[PDB]
Amino acid sequence: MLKVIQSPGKYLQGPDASTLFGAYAKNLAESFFVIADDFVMKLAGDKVLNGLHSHDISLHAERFNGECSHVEIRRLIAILKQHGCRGVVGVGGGKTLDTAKAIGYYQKLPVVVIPTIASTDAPTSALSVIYTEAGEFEEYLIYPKNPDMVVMDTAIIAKAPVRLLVSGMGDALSTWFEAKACYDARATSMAGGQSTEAALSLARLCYDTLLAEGEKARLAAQAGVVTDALERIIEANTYLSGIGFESSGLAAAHAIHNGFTILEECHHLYHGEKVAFGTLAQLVLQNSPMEEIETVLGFCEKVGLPVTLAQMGVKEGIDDKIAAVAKATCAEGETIHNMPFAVTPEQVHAAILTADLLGQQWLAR
Amino acid sequence: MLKVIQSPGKYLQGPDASTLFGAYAKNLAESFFVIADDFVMKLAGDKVLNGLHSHDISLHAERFNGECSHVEIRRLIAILKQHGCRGVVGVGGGKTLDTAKAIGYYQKLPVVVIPTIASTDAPTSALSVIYTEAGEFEEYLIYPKNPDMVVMDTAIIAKAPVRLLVSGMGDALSTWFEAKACYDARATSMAGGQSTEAALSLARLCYDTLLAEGEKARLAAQAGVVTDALERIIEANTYLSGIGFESSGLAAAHAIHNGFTILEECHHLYHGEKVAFGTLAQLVLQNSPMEEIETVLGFCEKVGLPVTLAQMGVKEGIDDKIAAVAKATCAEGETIHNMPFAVTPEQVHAAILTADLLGQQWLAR
Amino acid sequence: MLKVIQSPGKYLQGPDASTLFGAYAKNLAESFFVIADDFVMKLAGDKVLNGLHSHDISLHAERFNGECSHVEIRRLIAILKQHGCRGVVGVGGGKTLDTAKAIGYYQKLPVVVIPTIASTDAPTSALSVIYTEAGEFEEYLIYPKNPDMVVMDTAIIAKAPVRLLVSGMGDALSTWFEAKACYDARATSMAGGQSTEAALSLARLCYDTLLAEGEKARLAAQAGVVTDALERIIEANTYLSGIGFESSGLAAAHAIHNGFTILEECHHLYHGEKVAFGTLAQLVLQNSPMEEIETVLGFCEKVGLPVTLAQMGVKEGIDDKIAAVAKATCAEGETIHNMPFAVTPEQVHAAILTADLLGQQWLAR
Amino acid sequence: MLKVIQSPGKYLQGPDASTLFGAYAKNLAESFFVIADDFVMKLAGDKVLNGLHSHDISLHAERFNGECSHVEIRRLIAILKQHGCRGVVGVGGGKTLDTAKAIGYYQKLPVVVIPTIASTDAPTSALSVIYTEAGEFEEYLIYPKNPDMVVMDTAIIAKAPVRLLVSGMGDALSTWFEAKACYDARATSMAGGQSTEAALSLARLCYDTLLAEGEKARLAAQAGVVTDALERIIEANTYLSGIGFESSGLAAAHAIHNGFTILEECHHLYHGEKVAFGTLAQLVLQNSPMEEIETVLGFCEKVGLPVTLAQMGVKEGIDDKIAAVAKATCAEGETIHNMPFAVTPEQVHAAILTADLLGQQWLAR
Amino acid sequence: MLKVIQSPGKYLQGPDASTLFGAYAKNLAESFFVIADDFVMKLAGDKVLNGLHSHDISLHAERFNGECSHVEIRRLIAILKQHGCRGVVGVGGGKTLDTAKAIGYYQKLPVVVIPTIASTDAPTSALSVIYTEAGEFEEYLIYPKNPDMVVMDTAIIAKAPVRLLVSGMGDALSTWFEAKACYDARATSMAGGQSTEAALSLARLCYDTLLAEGEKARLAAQAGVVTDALERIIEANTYLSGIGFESSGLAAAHAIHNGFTILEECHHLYHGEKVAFGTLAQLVLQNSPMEEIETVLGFCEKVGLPVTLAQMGVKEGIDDKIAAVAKATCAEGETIHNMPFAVTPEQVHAAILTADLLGQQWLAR
Ligand SMILES: [Zn+2]
Ligand SMILES: [Zn+2]
Ligand SMILES: [Zn+2]
Ligand SMILES: [Zn+2]
Ligand SMILES: [Zn+2]
Repeated sequence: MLKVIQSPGKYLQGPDASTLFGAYAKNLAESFFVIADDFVMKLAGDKVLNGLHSHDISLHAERFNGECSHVEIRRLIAILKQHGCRGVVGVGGGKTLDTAKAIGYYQKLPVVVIPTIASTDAPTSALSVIYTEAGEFEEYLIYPKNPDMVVMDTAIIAKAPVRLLVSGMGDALSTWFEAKACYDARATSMAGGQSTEAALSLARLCYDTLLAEGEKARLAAQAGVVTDALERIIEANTYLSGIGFESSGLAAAHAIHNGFTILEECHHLYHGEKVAFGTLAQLVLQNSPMEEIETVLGFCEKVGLPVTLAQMGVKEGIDDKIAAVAKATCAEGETIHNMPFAVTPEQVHAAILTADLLGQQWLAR
Repeated sequence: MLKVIQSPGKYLQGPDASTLFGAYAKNLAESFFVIADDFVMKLAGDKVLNGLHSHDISLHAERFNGECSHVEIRRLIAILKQHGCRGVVGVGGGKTLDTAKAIGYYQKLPVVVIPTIASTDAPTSALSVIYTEAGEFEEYLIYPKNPDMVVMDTAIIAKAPVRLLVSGMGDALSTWFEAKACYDARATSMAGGQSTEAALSLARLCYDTLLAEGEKARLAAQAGVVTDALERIIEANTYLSGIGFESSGLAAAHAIHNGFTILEECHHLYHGEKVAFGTLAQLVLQNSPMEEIETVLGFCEKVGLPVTLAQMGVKEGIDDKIAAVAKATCAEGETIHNMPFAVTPEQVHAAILTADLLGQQWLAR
Repeated sequence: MLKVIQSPGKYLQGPDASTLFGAYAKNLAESFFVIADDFVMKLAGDKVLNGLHSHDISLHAERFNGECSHVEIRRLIAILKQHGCRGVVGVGGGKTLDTAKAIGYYQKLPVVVIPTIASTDAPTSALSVIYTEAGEFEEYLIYPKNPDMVVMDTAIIAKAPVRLLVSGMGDALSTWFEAKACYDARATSMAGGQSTEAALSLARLCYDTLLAEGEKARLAAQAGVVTDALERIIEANTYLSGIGFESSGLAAAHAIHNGFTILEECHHLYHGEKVAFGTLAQLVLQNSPMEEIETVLGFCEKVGLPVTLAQMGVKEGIDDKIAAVAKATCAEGETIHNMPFAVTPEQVHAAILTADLLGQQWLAR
Repeated sequence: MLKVIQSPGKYLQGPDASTLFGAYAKNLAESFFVIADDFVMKLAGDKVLNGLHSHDISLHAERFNGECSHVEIRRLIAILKQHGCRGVVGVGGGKTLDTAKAIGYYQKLPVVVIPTIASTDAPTSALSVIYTEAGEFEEYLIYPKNPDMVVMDTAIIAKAPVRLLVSGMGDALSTWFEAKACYDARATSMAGGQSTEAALSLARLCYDTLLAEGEKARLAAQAGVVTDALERIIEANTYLSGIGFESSGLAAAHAIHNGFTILEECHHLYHGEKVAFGTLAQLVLQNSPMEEIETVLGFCEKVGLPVTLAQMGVKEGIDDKIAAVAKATCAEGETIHNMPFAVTPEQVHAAILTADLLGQQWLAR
Repeated sequence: MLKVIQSPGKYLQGPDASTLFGAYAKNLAESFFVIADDFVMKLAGDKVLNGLHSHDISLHAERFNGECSHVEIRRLIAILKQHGCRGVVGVGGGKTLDTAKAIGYYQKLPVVVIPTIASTDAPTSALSVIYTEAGEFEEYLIYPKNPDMVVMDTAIIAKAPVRLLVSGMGDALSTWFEAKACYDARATSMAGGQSTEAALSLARLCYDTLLAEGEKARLAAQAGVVTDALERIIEANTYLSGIGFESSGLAAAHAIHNGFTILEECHHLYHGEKVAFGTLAQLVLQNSPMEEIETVLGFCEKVGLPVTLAQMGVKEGIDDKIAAVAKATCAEGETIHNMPFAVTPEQVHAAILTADLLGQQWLAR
């Protein structure tokens, strides 16, 4: 088999990156179609447009309705065509960025993504999560190409609610364990082959960076301020975790996250918070040693990530609900079959319940 | 002298093992005489019979009265003869399994033992503990042959009361210390010679597995569920501890257990719980270092095993009762004379009292 | 998803074990059919018969023609039937012992094997290598049952040519690496399921024992004498390696050994010598680190095992011959498909040639 | 300079040693003059006499008035002469044993000392502490010869009040630090020269034994019972500490002990308890590292030895009283001048006050 | 079950110790009977007499005939009686010192031993090796009492042939291994009981001192000069090894030494040289790890001690001669039965031959 790794063409990160990226963007296209929701358009949109203008780039800004749907994509494409813009910029959260990727794909245009929050590792991926207009999940669009640019303005990201950065560390904490499980399993990644050592090494660096820098970063983020620990964690959360999942692989943790979406009590939790618990379930599943379980429990408690079912809103009917979560986890096509051993709905149910009891004892010690 | 190790022919372990063992059983005999108490016959008996039938094996199931006595053996043998069954299956607890071994021995038939609980290391041994009909101990029957098969259905074992699995870890915790004491003493085992390195290595693996996996297993067992930590502990409790005691040796811990049976206050405690304290007494007896005493104390407290006389129901008249326990420990034929130094009833009394004080201080720290 | 481990009922080892095993044999049967070639019958046959007689066991000794063939089995069975003997004893090398196993299987009788040489790990297995009368390989007979007894007289084994004990260490050196490769691959063993920790632990102990004791044992064996290092190595070579391969698994090393039997220049080499080189090829195949390659190279050179193609008699036409060896290694049903990654005839050819170059450089340093 | 080490001829230790030492005593003399106070004469005197009689040794037992004075020595000598006894046995505490040494010295007779308590390291020394009849210290008599026998019956010693054994560990804890300070200083010992490595090594073993065995011993002593930890601590307290101080050297700790005898508030404390604090003062004096101070503080707190002035009864007028203790410590002839650096009454005052503050903080943490 | 340690009253060591010991000797007796051979009487006798005279001690010097025989003892006693001397001094080698001990024993007098060579650990022991007038071994006289003084003049010892100091290190190298083997075996020592930790600790210090200081000392001894490495080795060779063997125990090494005295080819070797090889045989016998065998081989080669039979003069008829040496080693009453396992003449033969092969390979590497 071939080893494959993919990457966005360029990844930029630092103070004022949203006003400094024009130099590199100029070489991608002579004009850009910029999208954002109204909140983000007023916060960072006006600065981005002024900066792109200062490098002699023609722009048309347009409002995003808040959902990454096929209808919304086609509506914005129609406006893009009318103006004849040669690139696409997305500014804001996950749904905005994913819509910018789709527009770039269908129009064969270069894509710039400018996350204003560091809460997922989606920004670097050649992936969009497609929703209906009502907000229910529909499908995944996997693209041949990653975004041409990823721009992380850490002055803007620092001022976002601390909870979002913590959810980002929860999403990133899973990367080493799922990557390493795919590596041991010889499981294919989204890149299309086995893992390179490069991708797996960055998966591991992600994890060591969270342990080294996670707490120093969270406190800087709490204050609303930019330190080099936050810079390291933003890179961990975005570039290291992003290359890690796409080119090394997903496994149990993210399958269990998808299993938990069937319970409405978990809908108040962010993507990465559920993944943090799912990682803990994966550790019990692959029988990681106790001091490894304790470092992850210790990390999660310290930063504010859920280590028990109760912290995820599941308080009643546990046996039946976890059985249902376990079945949906092991559904055909799910990433849990990338584990290097046999997984059954019984053994995922087992892992989730034991993980919960490990987290209860830990919080009560 | 010769080095000797003995083993059951085959040891099977996993989910649904009680319905999957027919493939291997078919080669031992064309028909089987299956025994169990009424509780166990309804819980796991009907599945075992259906599974054996599916591999074309003729069966007659018969009720076990609950005591491993000579009278009960002879009653069941008489029924076995009437049906002409070519093998014996025991399903259930210690007394049921030991009766199946005796029947197999006296009739020269192959034996299958199917423990539904993982609370002792007896299942693999060529040993039966014989009782009177009233329930008083009578003698030990040591056989030339181990059971031909040992089948551990971990889905059934997981659902047993957690206390039984913990008592099993208490019985297993003694194996390394008594094995190693017989090895140092050059003391003969039940196998009939000195210890092989194989048997001693498995004795040590038993101990390291308890420390590594014991807590993760207990919580899975608490939830009623099967994890790979429980699988490791069930193997530790059954195969590793079983080969360990029979082919490496018993020593102080089990002699002290036998010493404690003279006190009626200890009759509510299970075999392995008393052995856990007896192991602690052996550590003080052989003067193991403090951090070794602390790892065992720490293990016992954490899982729920007695580290003090009070936790074993001995609250009054301590000096006189421990003196009597000390005398009965050093009785002729007891395994404490396998220690690599001189033991007297005074020095066992000493060890028990000091161990108690070590456990009090530990629980109060 | 069952874990399985199998074992011979009893394994005996020490000085004069061939004259002391009657105590345990008496409980298996009241009479024994003893087989050996003429060389072995005069060396150790007369002592074995006198010892069995001293424990009141009836015997008939019969001559073995030197080949483990279906014809030879049926000839000896016919004589066994005429005398009405209730057990089978084999004394001597691999072909004698394997014929005793077959006789025991087809007649449903207990089996005692008494290896006079410690050159393979076959003695404990439920396996016979069947040959034609001319000496060409025909098939494998895998039995449900292991030998009931394995008796290792280390006074007799010590006096055998040193080369045979060294070939035994070469066969045993492969056990950890193939076991561990099956464990990582989740590959089924001859026992019939996944590996227990017991079997894998003994596989590892085999390897550590060779490194610790291998040189001290070889020199004792050179002198013709019994030390406790030789006792440890005889156990490593027989019990530890035997449980290791049968219940943990075979993989690349033994498949490559089978690949080399197509070259007539290798026919002068013993089983375990070819396995030692095959293990080296497996290390390059699974990309073990250099320090691990160097410990194995260092061990092999020191004891006298081949680390280069030239030491195995392959001097000319290397590219074509190794290509043919590589194809036969990857034949359907071979144990190389138990590796935890994709193996092709190209990558086995690659590994063998690189291993050869590693061994040349090592010998010339 | 010469290196010198001295020792008692024989040191005996174990259960029932006071009734088993007759075999060795028989070779020293054909008759013995035995002394003890009335309490000790009834407790252990009658057994000792019966045991000496059983090895055919003539005896006269005589009462000791309780003080090691010149008057008492001369009174007992006069009675010894009247009976014509050829040896001397002392049974009991320090003052009894020291009087037996003096009698042996002045009469040129062999000496046996039988400590019934393990609270000082005096028993092995060629030293007697001479008092007036009223109980005030008078002088030291240093002898050319050590006791010919030292007999430690650990069954009798175990039953003594726990506080005495703890005071013995306090006296012994000083041995390594004062020995090592004399070794570094090249200071002469009572043996008469520099330290041998033997004596210094035993000084160090004393210290490591207290840390390893001190707590296990104290609890056995609390219960009134004999374990091998108590045996190790009795040897540490008596033989290891005894050879340590006499043949390696005393230094600051014991000088400070002598300094504290000027304060009447300290008269309720035993010799070794004051030495334990004096050792702590020596650590601050020689500027031992913090983790060394913490291991000694930790040891002292755990066993029950004073780490503060208040625990020694000094609660008021601290500055003036410690100044007076500091002057008396640095008096001409004191062992503090064996330190490897300049000591002044100011720097001993300093050390004592800082040590006190280290002990307060430690107890309050 | 008593622990016993014995010692000489005082041990002196340093430059000019033979002229400085009078201070301590004066307190033992008012006059001394001094013995030495003519060589030693002229070398160091005249200085010793002048020094004893300077402390006002009356002396009569008398010539020693060179053999420690009953006849020689009785001849010198008769002269001692005529002069009425109150003590005994021996100056010179082993036979002189042992005769001084016997004279002191039979006359009930104090003993001073002044070894002019550091080649054995006999000087401190309560032991004399008795010979016939012709020089054949007769018996051992074990005394109740050790020498009252042991005086080591390191200026005199330094000038002795280097070979003698090296033989002393060979005798001392065995002490830890035989002591530790008696400790593990719970074997009684010459002191009369089990080992104290003191005696075993000094046994170990002996061994660590040889490895640390042995080479630096040998070169100083080669030059004829006194360094502190030589002082450490003289103490190791005399005090540490002496307390080690007498109060901890002898085992295989010294039994094998006694076994080798039956071969006339070994009569040119000194006591300790044969013990060095015997220690190597003990390592193979107890199966010490390879790295430990290599440190001892490395030490022996470096200093000049035999590691092969050929270096001990055994070149021909090896099998038969080593068999005879093996039988005489295992004779009833020999110290090899203090090993913690079964020893047979076959397994000592085995160990000696394998040790030889280990030493050949080592010298040829
Ligand atoms: Zn994610
Ligand atoms: Zn048990
Ligand atoms: Zn093989
Ligand atoms: Zn003191
Ligand atoms: Zn010696």
